[PDB]
Amino acid sequence: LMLDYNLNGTVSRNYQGGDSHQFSYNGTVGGNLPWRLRADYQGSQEQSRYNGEKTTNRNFTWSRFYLFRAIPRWRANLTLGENNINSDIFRSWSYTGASLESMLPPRLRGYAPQITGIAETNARVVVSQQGRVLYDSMVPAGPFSIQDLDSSVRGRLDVEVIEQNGRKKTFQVDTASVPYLTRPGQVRYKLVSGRSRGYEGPVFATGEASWGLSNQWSLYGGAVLAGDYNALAAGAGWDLGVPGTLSADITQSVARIEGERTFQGKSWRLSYSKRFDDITFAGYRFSERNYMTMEQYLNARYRNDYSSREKEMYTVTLNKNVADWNTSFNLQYSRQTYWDIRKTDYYTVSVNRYFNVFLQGVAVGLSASRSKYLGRDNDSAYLRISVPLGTGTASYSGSMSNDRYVNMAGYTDTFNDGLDSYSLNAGLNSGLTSQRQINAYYSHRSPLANLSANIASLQKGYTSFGVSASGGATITG
Amino acid sequence: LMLDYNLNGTVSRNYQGGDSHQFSYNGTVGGNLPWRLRADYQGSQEQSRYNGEKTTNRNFTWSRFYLFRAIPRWRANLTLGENNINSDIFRSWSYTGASLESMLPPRLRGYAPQITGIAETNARVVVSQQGRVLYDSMVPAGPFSIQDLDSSVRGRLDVEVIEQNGRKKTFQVDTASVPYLTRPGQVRYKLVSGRSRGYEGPVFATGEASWGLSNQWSLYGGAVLAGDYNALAAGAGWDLGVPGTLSADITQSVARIEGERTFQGKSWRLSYSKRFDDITFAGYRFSERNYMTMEQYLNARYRNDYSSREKEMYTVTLNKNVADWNTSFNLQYSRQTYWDIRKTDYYTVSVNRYFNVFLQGVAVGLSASRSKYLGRDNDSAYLRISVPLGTGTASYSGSMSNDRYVNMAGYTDTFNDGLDSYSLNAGLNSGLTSQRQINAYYSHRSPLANLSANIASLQKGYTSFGVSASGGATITG
Ligand SMILES: CCCCCCCCCCCC[N+](C)(C)[O-]
Ligand SMILES: CCCCCCCCCCCC[N+](C)(C)[O-]
Repeated sequence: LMLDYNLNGTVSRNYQGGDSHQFSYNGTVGGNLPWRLRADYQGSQEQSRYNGEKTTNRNFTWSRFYLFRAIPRWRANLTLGENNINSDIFRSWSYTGASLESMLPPRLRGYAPQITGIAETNARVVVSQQGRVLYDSMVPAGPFSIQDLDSSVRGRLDVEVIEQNGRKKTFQVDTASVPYLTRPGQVRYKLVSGRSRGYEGPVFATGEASWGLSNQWSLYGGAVLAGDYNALAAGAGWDLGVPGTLSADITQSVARIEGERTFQGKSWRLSYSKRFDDITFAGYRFSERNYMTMEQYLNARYRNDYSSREKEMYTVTLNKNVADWNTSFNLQYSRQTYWDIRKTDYYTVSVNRYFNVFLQGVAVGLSASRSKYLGRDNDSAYLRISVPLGTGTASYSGSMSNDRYVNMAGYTDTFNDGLDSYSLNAGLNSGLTSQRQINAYYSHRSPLANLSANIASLQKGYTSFGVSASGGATITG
Repeated sequence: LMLDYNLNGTVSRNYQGGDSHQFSYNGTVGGNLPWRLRADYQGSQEQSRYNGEKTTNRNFTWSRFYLFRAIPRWRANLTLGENNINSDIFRSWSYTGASLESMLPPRLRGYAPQITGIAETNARVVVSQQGRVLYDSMVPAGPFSIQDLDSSVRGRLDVEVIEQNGRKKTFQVDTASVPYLTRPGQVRYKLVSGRSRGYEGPVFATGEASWGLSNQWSLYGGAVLAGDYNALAAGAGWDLGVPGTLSADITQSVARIEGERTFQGKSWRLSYSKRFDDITFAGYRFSERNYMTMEQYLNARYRNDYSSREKEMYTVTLNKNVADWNTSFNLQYSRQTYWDIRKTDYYTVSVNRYFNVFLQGVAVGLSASRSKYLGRDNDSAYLRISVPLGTGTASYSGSMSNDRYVNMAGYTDTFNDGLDSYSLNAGLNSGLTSQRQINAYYSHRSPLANLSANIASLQKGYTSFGVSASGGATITG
C-alpha cells in the first residue's frame, strides 16, 4: 500500500503584531489487490492572531478515490469509484460512478501542462482544477516553472501564488487541448456513467468517440445525457506531419432549470498543436450566452450561480529552445472574455540567454507576467544576471511588481550534484520608504524524499519561516 | 531642376450637416550647379463648415533647403544652408549652417525605418519628425506598412492616422539606432556648426567621431557646444558576425536657463542590431530628471516648456520572414516612461500566413496595434482571409478598434501587372446601432507618377471622396 505525501508549513510574524500559521498537505494512497487503487486526499489549516481576533480556516477532503483495472483485450481501462471526468471534447466535473475508456503516436495525446509565473518572495504556489489540488509546495523568489503535473491534466487550471508578505496573487492557465485524433484502424472512446458530485446527485451518462476516417483526417463526437442538462458535440480533426495537428468542434447545450427558464447555446472551438516526441499551441473558443457546460449548469441549478458566461477565449503557448544562440523562450498567454463581466487577460513571458564574456555560462533572464491581486491587475517583470562561480553562483535581480521594485544580491551554492542547494540573498524594496530584505532558501532533492526550508525577513515588514517536505513511503501496518 | 511633388486632397460631408476640405502637399526641389541642391517644402489647408462656424487652418514652410557638395578625397560631404542635424550619438534639432561629414559594410550604417499600424477606414497617414513631413498620402483600410522612407531617417517618428470619419489616432515609432561602428582603418566623423532654428538663434557647434580600435570593437564620442547648453558623450561599440552588432552610450548634459536654475544629467543607452544585407533590433535608454537634449533645452529656454522628461525607453523590432512555413511576422514595440507624466506604450503586431486548402495562396492575416485617440488609448486588431481569384482577389475582414467592430466583404482586382488596381468593399459597423458601409479604392502606380482616389460612405454617418497624386517632374522654365 503506497503513499505519496506532500506537506507544507509556514509560520510568520508582522511588524505590527500578528502571528499566523499555515499547514497544508495532499497526497495519494495506492493499492494493488487487476484491481488497482487510487485515493487522492488534501487538507489544510490556517490560523492568525491580531489585536483582538484569532481566525482559523480548516479543510480536509478526499478529492477523489476509485478502483481501476486494466483489460487485456479491449485495450480499455475500467475505473469505478469517486472520480472526475476527463474528456477531450467536454469540460470537467466531479462524479461518483464507473467508466470504460479505450500509448500510441504522441502527436494525438495530451502532455504535461507546465505552469509558469513570477513570485515577489519565496512563495508557496498552489495549482488546482475545480477544487482538486494538483500542486502546492514552495518556490524561491523569481520566475518559476512548475513541471511536475500529472501526465493527464486537462482543461484550465487555477493558480494561486501566496507570497511571504501575505499577498495572494491569483491567475489562470489553459492546458493545451490536443486534437482528439486517431490512426484509421484504431478507435478512441470514453463512456462514463454515474451521478454528479458535491453541491444525492443527478444521474448522468456521457459518451465520446474518435473514428478513423481513411485520410490524415478523423471525425469525433460525444454527448452528455444529464437529464435537465443535455449536450451533443461533433468535431473534425486533421493530422499533418511536423507542422502539427489541428481540429474544430461545435457543441450544443440544452439546460432546463426550474421556474428559471431554459437555455440553448453552442460554442465553436478551434485548436492547433505542433508538439511531438519546441512546443507551440494556439486555441480558440466562442460560446453562446445560453450555452452551459455540465459544471456551469450544476452551479446554476444547485448553487443558483449564473456568473461567468464565457464569450471568447484565445490561448497561445510557445516554448521554443534555440540551442543555436543558446537561448530559450517561453510564452503562456490566455485572453478570456465574458457576456456578463469584464475581460480577463493573463500572460507570462520569459527569455533566457547564456553568455560568454569573461568564463562559461553567465546568464541573463527577462521575465514578464500579469495576474490578479484582489480583483485588480498585477503586472510583473524580472531581470536576472547570474554568474556561475564554481559549485556556486552569484546573482543580481531586479523585480518590478506593480509600483514596487526590488533590488536583490545573492549567492547560491549547490551540492550532492544539484540535488541539494543553499542560497542567501539580501536586497532593497522601493516603490513608500524603502526596506532592507534578508532571505535564505535551502533545498534537498533526493528522488524518494524532497525537503526544503526557507527564512525571510523584511525591514519594518514581516519575518517568516517555512518548510516543505514531499516523498514516497509504504503504509501497510 | 527636379521636382518631387506629393499631393493630397479630400472632401467630405456629415450626416448631421457639415462639409470639410483637406488639401496637403510636400515635395523637394533638386538642382545641380559639385554644387548640389535640395529644398524640402510642405504645406496644407483645411476648412470646415458646421451650423454656424466655418474654420480654416492653413500652413506652409520650407522645412529645410541647403547646398551640398561631394569631395573626392576626404570621402566627406559638405553641406550648407538650412538643415537638421542627423547624428548617431545625439538627438535631432533644426538649424541654419554648414557641416562636414565623413557606402561601407551595411552592418554599421542605418536602414529604412518601416512604419506600421492599422486603419479603420481608407485613411491618410502622415509620418513626421519634429515638424518635418516625411510621408503623407492615403492608405486603404486594414493593416498598413509604409516602406517609402528616406534611407537616412534617424530618431523616433510622429505618426498620425487621420481616418475618413474624422478620428485622428496618433502614435510614435522609434527608428533603429544602429551601433556607430567602423572598420579599424577608417574613421567616421561629423562636425557641424551654426545657429539653432525656429523658436536670430543661439550659436552652436557639434562634433562626433568613430575610432577604429584594432579589435572587432570600436570607440566613439561626440560633444555639443551650445553655450547655455553643453553635452559630452562617449560610447563603446562592438561588432560580431551574423549575431548582429552592439553598443552602449553614456551622455551628460549641462543646461543653464535664466532665473530658472541649472540642470545636470546623463542618460545611458544600450542598443543591439541584427540586420544586414530577418531584421531584429532592441534598444534601451534611461535618462536623468535633469538631463536634456538640445531640443528639450530649446523648448525650455525659448518656449518655457519643461514637459516630457524621459525616464526609461525600451524598443523592440522584429520582422522575420519564415519562408519555411510561408509566413511573415512583424513586431514594432516601444515602451516609454517619464518623470513628470504617465507611461506611453505603443505597439503593432501582425502575422501573415499563406495557405493551400482548395488552389494557391489563400491568405490569413492577424494584426494588432495600440495607439492614442485623444489622450486615451486606442487598441486595434484585424483579421483578414483573402482568396485570390485570377487577376482579382476576394476578401473578408474583421476589425476591432476599441469597442467598435466592423465586418467587411470585398473584391479587389488588379491590372497593368500590379501597377493599377481597383477594389470595392461593403460591410457593417457594430459596437450603438449598426451601420452599412460602402467603400471603393482605386490605385495607379507608374514609377514616374502615382495616383489614387477612393470614395467611402457610412450609413447615418459620413460620406467622403479623396484623391492622392505623387510623381516626378522637371521644373526649369
Ligand atoms: C463494464 C462497463 C463499465 C461501465 C460503463 C458505464 C456506462 C453505462 C452508462 C449507462 C447509464 C448509466 N447511468 C444511467 C447510471 O448513468
Ligand atoms: C570646410 C569645413 C566645413 C565647415 C565645418 C563647420 C565646423 C566649424 C565649427 C566651428 C564653430 C562654428 N560656429 C562657432 C559658428 O558655430
